[PDB]
Amino acid sequence: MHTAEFLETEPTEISSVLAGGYNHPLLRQWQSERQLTKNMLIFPLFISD
Amino acid sequence: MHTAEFLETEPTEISSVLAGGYNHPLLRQWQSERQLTKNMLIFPLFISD
Repeated sequence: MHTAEFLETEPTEISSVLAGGYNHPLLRQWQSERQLTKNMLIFPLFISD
Repeated sequence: MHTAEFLETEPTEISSVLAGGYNHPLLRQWQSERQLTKNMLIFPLFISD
């Protein structure tokens, strides 16, 4: 039988672990360096004669 | 009479003119690198036993 092979691993390095920063919906907002707001919006108008 | 003295001046240097960036209420918002939103707020709670 082909069976699922698991290699021997070393303890987790703290430097590898990023996941604590984005495991919740609010965190995915915290991770933004700038949030979209209404006043950032500029709407083009094409004015006819 | 003491009168108001005005020194002879040279034409404006373009490098001196910052004012075009903040002469309207919306611009003072444009000039912010980050705007305050509700989700940035964290409120402390002091829980009694």
